Amino acid sequence: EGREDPQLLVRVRGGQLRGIRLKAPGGPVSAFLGIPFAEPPVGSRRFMPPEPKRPWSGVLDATTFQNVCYQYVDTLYPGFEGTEMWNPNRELSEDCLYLNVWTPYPRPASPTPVLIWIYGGGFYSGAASLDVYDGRFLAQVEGAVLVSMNYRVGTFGFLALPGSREAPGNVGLLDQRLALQWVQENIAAFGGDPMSVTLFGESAGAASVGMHILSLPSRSLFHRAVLQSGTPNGPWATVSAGEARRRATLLARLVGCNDTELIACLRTRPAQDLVDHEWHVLPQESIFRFSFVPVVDGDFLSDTPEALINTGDFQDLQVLVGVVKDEGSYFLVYGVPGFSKDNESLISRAQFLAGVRIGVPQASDLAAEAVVLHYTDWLHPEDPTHLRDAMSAVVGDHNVVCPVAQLAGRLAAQGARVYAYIFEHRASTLTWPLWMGVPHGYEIEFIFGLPLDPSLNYTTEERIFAQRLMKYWTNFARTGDPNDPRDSKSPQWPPYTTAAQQYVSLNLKPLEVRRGLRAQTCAFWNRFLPKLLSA
Repeated sequence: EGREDPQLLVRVRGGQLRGIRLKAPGGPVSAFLGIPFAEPPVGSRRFMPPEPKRPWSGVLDATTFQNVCYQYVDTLYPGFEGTEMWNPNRELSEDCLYLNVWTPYPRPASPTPVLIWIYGGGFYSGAASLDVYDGRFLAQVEGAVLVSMNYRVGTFGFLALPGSREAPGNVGLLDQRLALQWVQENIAAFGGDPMSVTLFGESAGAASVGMHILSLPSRSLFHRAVLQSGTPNGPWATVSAGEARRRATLLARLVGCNDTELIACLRTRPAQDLVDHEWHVLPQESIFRFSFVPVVDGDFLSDTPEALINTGDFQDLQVLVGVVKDEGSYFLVYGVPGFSKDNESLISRAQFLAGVRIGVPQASDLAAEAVVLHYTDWLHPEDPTHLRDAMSAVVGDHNVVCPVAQLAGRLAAQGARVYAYIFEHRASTLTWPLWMGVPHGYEIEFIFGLPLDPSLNYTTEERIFAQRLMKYWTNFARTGDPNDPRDSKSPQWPPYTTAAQQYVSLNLKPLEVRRGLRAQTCAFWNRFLPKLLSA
């Protein structure tokens, strides 16, 4: 050193880092990008739990985002912003275990509450370097320390031969835990308070957060949690050991392959060969199902998430959970016949019946009959607009809204302080059609405060709204309470309770309190539907 910025040189347990001074709209922030937290999970290390990064010599350059974990790249709508924003924005590589830190400039003297972001992407995609996960605004406006990590997705992160030494499963979840441990040891070097760590994530990110709650060794690593449109419970976020074993063995066959000899062969295959056959191992034609997800191993997860939340002690737990207005709409264009971004997707009754089989791929004929019965409007059973919207509701309720209601109730009844929301504002900038409403993942840009960037063409009300949400989230991280103790007449956000079931709406209007999270409909999915599976 000698001639460089004093605020950009930090030491962590593994060596020295040089960061970068970035511009946020209201002033500068410090960013430390692509910090390695694990040994590169390559060669013989593929499918294995991550090993902590061995110390380095000299000053590591941390001024750019690192590799994105090897993954499927989406091709459904070539050129289209609505899909491309989720695509990898850095080189794909198995050498991808790096994390990022944003702090105020200059760094705070008094220790500051830490927010850790875990991205979604169905456990097959995602990256902490996407524009919608830009930590600069929360760092600058709210004085937060913000951390995000890459974790292995797809086969690399989740292929499992349960029981074996060489592919135990859930290793993507372990990548996340390693980063949480890295925050505990090192975040005070950046002015962060390791005793005030909040996890937040959206859709497999949310489900990820939920699994850290349910897994004891992760519980000591954080204090509060946010789950946006995602739960560890529900139909897509985990598979049984048997089901994981089956998908893993099948995928091996597809690429040319005693567990040891199997995995050893898999390790000789190029990454791209595994991505190429990833989608061919699902049991049924489906949407909102992903090939390689967390497995119930009797380790990371001691029992099913359903079981762990029924019988769990959550006395010391503060949790914020919610959903977007249209949870189901996004995935309909990925393989329900009739749906497209390019038209209004008015469908027939036949397409709806077919849609229900694809969207609830585990239903018997009788259970699918029940779904269809409940979601048909019997005044207008053949109306294309209702059928289109009902198909969206079926997917959203089954996969997100009802799992979230189930989780909120079981947490509240067992000690937890729970706050609940529904996000209802469709961004002025959205590129998806109007019929998709507010699709999942389109709250994220507001929480991270992108509208504060004048170059992005958000409206002024959207700028004020973004600030409102950043406040809710950072208040919650600080205190376990989204409300401001100061401002006391602007309507309060009540905790969600089994008794009253209150949650708030999030839009341009001030907070409105509501009761019952799709209560009638969720009784159908969460209480009745399991009984119908036992016939």
